[PDB]
Amino acid sequence: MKNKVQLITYADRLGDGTIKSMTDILRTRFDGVYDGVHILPFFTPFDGADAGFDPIDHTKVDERLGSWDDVAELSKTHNIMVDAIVNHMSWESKQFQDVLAKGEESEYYPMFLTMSSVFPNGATEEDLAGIYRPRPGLPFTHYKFAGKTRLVWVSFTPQQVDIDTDSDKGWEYLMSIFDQMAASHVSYIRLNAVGYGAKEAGTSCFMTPKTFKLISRLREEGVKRGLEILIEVHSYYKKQVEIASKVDRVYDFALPPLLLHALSTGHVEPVAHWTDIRPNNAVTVLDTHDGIGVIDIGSDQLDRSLKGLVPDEDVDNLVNTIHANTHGESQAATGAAASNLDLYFVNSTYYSALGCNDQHYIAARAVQFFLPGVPQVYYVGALAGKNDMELLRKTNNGRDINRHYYSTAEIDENLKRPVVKALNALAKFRNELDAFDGTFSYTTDDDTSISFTWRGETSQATLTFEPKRGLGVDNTTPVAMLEWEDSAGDHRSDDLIANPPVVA
Ligand SMILES: OC[C@H]1O[C@H](Oc2cc(O)cc(/C=C/c3ccc(O)cc3)c2)[C@H](O)[C@@H](O)[C@@H]1O
Repeated sequence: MKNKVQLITYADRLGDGTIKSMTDILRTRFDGVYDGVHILPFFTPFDGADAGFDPIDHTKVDERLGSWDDVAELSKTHNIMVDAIVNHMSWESKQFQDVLAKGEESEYYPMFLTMSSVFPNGATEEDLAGIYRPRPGLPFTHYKFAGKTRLVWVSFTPQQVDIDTDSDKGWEYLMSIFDQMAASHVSYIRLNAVGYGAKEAGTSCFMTPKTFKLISRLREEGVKRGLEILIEVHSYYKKQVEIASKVDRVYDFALPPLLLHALSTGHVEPVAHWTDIRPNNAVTVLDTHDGIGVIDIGSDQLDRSLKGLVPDEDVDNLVNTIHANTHGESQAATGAAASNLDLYFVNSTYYSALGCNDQHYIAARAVQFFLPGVPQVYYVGALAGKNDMELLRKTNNGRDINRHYYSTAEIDENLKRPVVKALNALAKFRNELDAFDGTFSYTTDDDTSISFTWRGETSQATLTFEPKRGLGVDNTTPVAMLEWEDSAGDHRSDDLIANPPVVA
């Protein structure tokens, strides 16, 4: 993966509402800022219950958004990342409807997992209770195979039936997806829900040896087609390290909340610890298309004795801090859970989670860019967007607080703001200075300061982070200082908003 900043966006929520418009925005307004882009699911349909992640036909671009030729066109100027939903598919797919019609006579019967698929001999209460769950309840629902009531395996909504990733038909399906991506010049694949894609009795059916075997298989097929695979998993952080040593790339989901903690308390010891131990084959983010993950720093939710990177009280305090900084906006969008340790994500734009403090936000982005890994910027964050309460009240979908629809006009108006221009200049600095292609190091004081240094063949840079200097949501004191050396000698910026860095 190129070591350049990428954009995460919906095709229809950035510009006029099409892949062509999104491409035009990227090329005309973010040249040199975002040299790659992760296009969120744009298949048929993109506007269902789960904003494109519940496709009926994963292989056809929604004709309202564009075509695969548009993806091919975009690939000529940007590296493209796309999702591959490998664990399940719509119960409204033609295949599953065929299984409902013909049952075991269906050509696609072996393609879908049932309880009997995994437990041909019966299952114990321990067998079923031990399955790792993103949603409450057992992963089964009732469907009728031509007349016969069957329990279909469903890791998520009952409308998303899980496929047998080990069957010939299922694998054929996955490889059809891979063949289209490969045919439209996509570079990177984000394997959605891949950790659940392998089922085996007596195990958690989540990131087991079988799951890793599946991932490696998909990897070989990808490289055979020129597609690199990215793994997405929200889990207890130690499991994240473990998984990261076994795959090409994972997300760094701990950093966003770690930076919220640092900027709200001034403590940097957790950030230094995570820096020391984190997996470096990472994609770094602050905001995503989902809510802010708190489980990723995370007392283990199956065994609360394995403590996270901060005490549980600091986790509760983090959630409450987002609530306070947003003056209750996130409370309206987050479902209450009777205890903040039970929470999975907190629905708020990152900029809003910081109380819209420009200095804090630009500092967070700087840290993100200085840690090993490819940085991604979510489009809302690319425009320093606030919580969209109108859309939330319209749809009652919590996550929509962080999924504002930006018209071209709105984009151009927000591009005049100093913090946005500071982020653009910062991403240019991160994309153009070759120091970041060299070697990484860092120093720490005890709890006040931490300095990340990259040294390269023709440049060097050190970012010093000291949140202790600028406490307060209304604070305007810079909390990040930057020194770097390029063609023009040594340079220093003590305010990344007022004095964004420019490489010679
Ligand atoms: O399609 C369903 C969703 O898939 C992805 O989200 C995931 C993908 C995944 O592999 C695991 C999870 C985990 C949920 C979860 C985890 C731990 C827990 O304790 C409770 C719940 C979420 C997309 O990004 C999201 O937009 C989409 O809606």
